[PDB]
Amino acid sequence: MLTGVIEGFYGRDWRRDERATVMDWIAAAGMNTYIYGPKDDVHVRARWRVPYDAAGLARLTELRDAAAARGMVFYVSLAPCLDVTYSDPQDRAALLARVDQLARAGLRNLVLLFDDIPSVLPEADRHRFDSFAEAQADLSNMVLRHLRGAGHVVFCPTEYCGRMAGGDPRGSAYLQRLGSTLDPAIDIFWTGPEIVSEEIVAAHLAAVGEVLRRRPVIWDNFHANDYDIRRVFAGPLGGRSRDILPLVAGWITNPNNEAEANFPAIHTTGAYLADPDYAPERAIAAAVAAWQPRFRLAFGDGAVPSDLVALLCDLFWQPFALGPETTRILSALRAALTVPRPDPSDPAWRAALEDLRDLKRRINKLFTLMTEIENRDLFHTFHNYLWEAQEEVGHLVAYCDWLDEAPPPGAVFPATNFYRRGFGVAVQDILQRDRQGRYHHGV
Amino acid sequence: MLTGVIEGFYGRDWRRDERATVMDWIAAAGMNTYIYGPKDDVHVRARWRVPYDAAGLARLTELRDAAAARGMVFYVSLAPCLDVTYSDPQDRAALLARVDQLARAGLRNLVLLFDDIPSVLPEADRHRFDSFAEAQADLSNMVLRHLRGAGHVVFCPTEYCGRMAGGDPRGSAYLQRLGSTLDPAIDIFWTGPEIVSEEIVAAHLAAVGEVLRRRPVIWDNFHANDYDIRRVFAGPLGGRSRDILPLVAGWITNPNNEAEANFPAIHTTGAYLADPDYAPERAIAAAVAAWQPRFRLAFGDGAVPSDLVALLCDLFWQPFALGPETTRILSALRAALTVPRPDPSDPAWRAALEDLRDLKRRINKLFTLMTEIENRDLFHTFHNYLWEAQEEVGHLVAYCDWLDEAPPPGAVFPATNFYRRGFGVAVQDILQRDRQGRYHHGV
Ligand SMILES: [Cl-]
Ligand SMILES: [Cl-]
Repeated sequence: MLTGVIEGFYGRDWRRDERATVMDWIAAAGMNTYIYGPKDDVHVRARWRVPYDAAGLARLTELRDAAAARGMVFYVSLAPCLDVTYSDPQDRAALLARVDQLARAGLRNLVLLFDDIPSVLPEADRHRFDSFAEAQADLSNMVLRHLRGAGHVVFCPTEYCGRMAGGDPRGSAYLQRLGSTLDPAIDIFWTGPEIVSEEIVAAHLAAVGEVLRRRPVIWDNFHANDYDIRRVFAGPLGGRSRDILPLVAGWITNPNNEAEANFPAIHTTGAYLADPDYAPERAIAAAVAAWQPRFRLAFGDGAVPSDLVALLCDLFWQPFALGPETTRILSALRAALTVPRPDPSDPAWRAALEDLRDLKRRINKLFTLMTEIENRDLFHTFHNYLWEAQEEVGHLVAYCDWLDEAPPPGAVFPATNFYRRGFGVAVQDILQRDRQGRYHHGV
Repeated sequence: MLTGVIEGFYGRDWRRDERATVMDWIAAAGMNTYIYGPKDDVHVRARWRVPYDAAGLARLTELRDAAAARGMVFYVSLAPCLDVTYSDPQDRAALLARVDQLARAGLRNLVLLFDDIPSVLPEADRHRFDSFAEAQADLSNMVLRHLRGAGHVVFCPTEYCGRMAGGDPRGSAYLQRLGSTLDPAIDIFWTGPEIVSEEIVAAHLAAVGEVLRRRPVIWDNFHANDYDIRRVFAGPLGGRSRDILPLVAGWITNPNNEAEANFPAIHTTGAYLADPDYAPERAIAAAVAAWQPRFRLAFGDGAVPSDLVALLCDLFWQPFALGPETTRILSALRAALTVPRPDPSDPAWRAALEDLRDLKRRINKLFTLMTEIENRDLFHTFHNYLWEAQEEVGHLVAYCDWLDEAPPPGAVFPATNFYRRGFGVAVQDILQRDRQGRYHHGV
C-alpha cells in the first residue's frame, strides 16, 4: 500500500531541512511515500514541457536518496494538462522527454496530474480521441510503457471527487471511460465525495472501485486543501472508519503548506493506517505527547506544557468540528443562554461562566508561551490563529461578564458548506450582532 | 519551609529500593524532607522505651545519607504517648536515652508524636501537671533542650484537626495551653478542619496560628489516611488555595502505604508549592506525562498510552470528587435518565449511552494493559480498584443496553461523610436497587 505525503501546494516550497523533518515524521508514522510536486517548481506544471537543468535534477536525486535512507519511495509530479494537445507528436515527445530525463536519472516513480483542463478538447485531438478520458489515458499508458516494467504511475483525474463526478461516481461518462482505458497497473487518486470530505464511507468507495475498475489511492484533503489557506487543522484524522481500508490501494495526506502544522496530521494518519482500534481522541493524545518536545522554550530546558499543546489541537481541530473540550464549554454556555437575562445566582450559569473564564486564561497563556519558543517557524504557524482565538474569547467573556452584572432587559452591551466548524465561527454563532449593530445571544 | 513525605503507615514498611524511588520523586518535586516513622518499626511507638540495636541504627544512618545525597533532610519519629508517665524520672530518662542515641549518631531531627493518649492523665502526673498539654510540652521542651541548638523538633498534637479541637480551634483548652507552653522553635502538625480535609482555607489557618501562637506545619491526609486502606487517590492536590501558603510553616504529604500509588500525589503537591498559577487539571496533565514511563510493558519498548494513564487518575481522583471526565459522562447519563423509559431514538440518550460504552471500552483496555506491565508493584497497586471499576461500568452498560431495547414500563432488568465520592459510589448512585431487589434509576 502507497502511504505518505504529497508536497503539492502553492506558496514557498519546503526548504531542505523542512523536507527532512517531514520525512522523519512520515517514517516514524510507519508510512512509506513522499511525492514531490510544488507549485513553486515551474517545471511541474506551468512550463511542463521544459526539462530540468543539471542542478535541479541533482536536487531531485538527493531528495530521492534522502527519502530512501528513511525507508520511503520518492515520486516526481508532471502536470501536462493545461495546454496539451494529446495527439500532437511534439507534445507527446515533450512529455516522453520529461519522463526519460527522470527515468534515466533513476527517478522512475511518477505522478501524472490532469486536475486542470480546458472546457473543450482541442480539435486537433477530437478526431482520434472521443473524450478527455480516452486522450489522458492514452498519454498516460505511453508514459507507463516507456518505463519498461521498472517504475510506477499514479494518475490524478480531472474529476477526483464525487461532486465533480456528478454525485454517484458510476454515473460519470469520464470516469467510466477512464476506468476501462487506463492501464490497470496505473493508480488513480480520489478525495472522496467532496474535495474536503467530512466522511469517507465503504459504500461510496465500493462505487468508486466499480467505475475505476480498481481500488483508488485516497488523496485526503481533510487536514489541508491547496485552495484554502486561511485554515489550520491540528486535530486527529476523523470520519474514516477502519472498514474502508480493504477498499483502497493507498493513502496520501495533503499537507498544510506550513511544514510545522503537519505533525498531528501525519502522526494520527499513521495510527489510523496501523491500528485496528484507532480512536481519534486517543490518537490525538498520543500525538500531543510525541509533539511536545518541539515546543522547547528559548534559552531553557522547559517546554510549553502538554495540557496547552492539547488545547492547541482542540481549538484548531477538524474541518467539520471544533475539538471536544472547547465544544463542551461553548455548548454549556449556549444551554445557560436560553434566557435573555441569565440569573447570576443560577448554578448552571455560574458553572458555564467559570469554564469560559478558565478557557480564556489558558488561551492567553498558550498564546504568550508560543511567542517564547525556540522553534520560530512553529510559532509563526499558529500565531495568527491564536491571535484571533484570543480576541474572540476576549469578546465573549466581556459579553458574559456584562450579563453577570445583571443589566436591565432593555440595556445593550457597550461596544469598543454548513457542516464546517471552528472556534471563531462557534463563538459568533453564540454571540450575534443584529441589524442595528447590537450584540445579543438569540434571546 | 519543611516540605515532603512522612512514612508513618501500617502494614509492611517500604523496602530500600522503594524508599529510594519515593525520595527521587520528592527531590524532583522540589521538596526537601523525608520523615521516617513506620508502624512496622516496633521502636517508634509500640515499645518506644527500647533503643535500637546496632544494625537498626545503621539502617537509619544510611537512610539519612541517602536523603542527604538527594537534597533532603531526614527525620526520625518517636511516639511516647500510649503509656507514658510524663513526670516519671525513669520514663523521662528512657525518652532522653532514645533522643541521645539518635543525636549521637547524627540523627538530630525528630518528630515527637502524641496522637494516641489515655482518656485520663496518670495520677502520678496530676500534681505537677494541670493537663495533657502542659505535660506533653514539658517533655518535648526537654528533648529540644537536650539537642543544644543542633537539631529540630516537630510535634504531632493529640488534637490535630478542627473536629478534634471542638470546631473553632481557638475554643480548645488543650491547644490554648499547648501554644503557650511548647517552645516556639518546635513546629506543630495540623491536618485542617478534618482528618482528611476537603478544603483548607485561610480563615481557618489564621485561627490555628492564633491558638498555636505559630504557623502550623500542614500534615495533609488528602491523598491517604493511615486508617482508610480501602482507597486510592491518583488525582491532583485540590481544595487548597495558594493564598494559604503565607500561613503555614511546612507541608508534609501523608503517602499511600503502596509506594507506587504516590507518584501524582507528590508530583502535583510539588507543583502546588512552587507555582503561583497552580491549577489541578493542568498539574495532573503534567504528572501523567512524567509518570507514563513507569508503565513500560513487559518484554517491549512500548508503555500504557498517556490517555489511559490519564483515565487511571480520573477514575481514582480525590476523596471528595470523581475526576472531571468520568463525572461529566455520568452526569450526562443522569440527565437522560430523568424518565423511567428513555426514548432510544432521543439524541441526548444516544449521546450519553455511546460515551458510556466508550468509557467501558477504555476501562477494559486499561485493565488488561496493566496486567501486562513490567513494574509488577504498579500493577498490584491498582488491580483491585480497576477490577471493581470494570465490574461496575459493566453492570451499568448492561442496564442501559437493556433500556435501549425499549422494555415495557413494568418490566424489570434481568439479574445475574457525604461529600465523599468515587466511581463505584457514583455508579450505584445512578443505578439503585429497591427493597424488592429491583434495579432502577430513581424514575
Ligand atoms: Cl507537561
Ligand atoms: Cl502515548
